[PDB]
Amino acid sequence: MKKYTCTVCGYIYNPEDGDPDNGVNPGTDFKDIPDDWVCPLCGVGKDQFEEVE
Repeated sequence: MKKYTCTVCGYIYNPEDGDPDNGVNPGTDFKDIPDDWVCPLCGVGKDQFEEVE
């Protein structure tokens, strides 16, 4: 699974770690994160994230 980066602040979503404190379990692909989730550091929405190739 690919990492995604917040293009506003630089936070990296790593699917191996998830974001469990906000209900995103380890192993969750970015696309499957509920679409009301926001960056845990700066608070912007999923639409400001981009796939890390």
